[PDB]
Amino acid sequence: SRKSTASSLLLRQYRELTDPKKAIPSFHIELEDDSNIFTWNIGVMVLNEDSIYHGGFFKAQMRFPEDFPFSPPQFRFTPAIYHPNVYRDGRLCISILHQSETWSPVQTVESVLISIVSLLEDPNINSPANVDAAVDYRKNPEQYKQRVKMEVERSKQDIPKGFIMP
Ligand SMILES: [Zn+2]
Ligand SMILES: [Zn+2]
Ligand SMILES: [Zn+2]
Ligand SMILES: [Zn+2]
Repeated sequence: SRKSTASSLLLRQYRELTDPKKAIPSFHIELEDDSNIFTWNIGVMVLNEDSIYHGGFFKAQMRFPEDFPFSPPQFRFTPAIYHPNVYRDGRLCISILHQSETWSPVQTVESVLISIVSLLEDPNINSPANVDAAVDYRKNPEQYKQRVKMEVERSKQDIPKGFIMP
């Protein structure tokens, strides 16, 4: 009921983010089991040539509550990546997904995803989920860069067969 309303709202956004003319090339969107509208498997791409993340295909899972959009989704990198705002188990800590800028019911999946790729490139080192990565980011940029490069290379193993990287 609230679940029914949430599922219709999520389907509308899913269709926008997967319709050939509305899709955003940075984000490859699928549903869990090709049918669960409340759990999306997302491939995050960093199209900015400047980024140490460029060329990766970072798999993640976005889980939506049954009262969406009145509560935020959760977002987990699968596998975890080395980033100041990513917990060791892959959970992303980002202000737009905190209740109650924090989450609001006018936020969309598109706005969250945009915020996430922005945070990849510009981490919040003042509120770090991974203090090791936060320290490396500012004090050991070459160490940080080499760790991210390794993870970029690892991530290419998750590019689905047939998928055409943007
Ligand atoms: Zn796909
Ligand atoms: Zn390129
Ligand atoms: Zn948090
Ligand atoms: Zn270190």
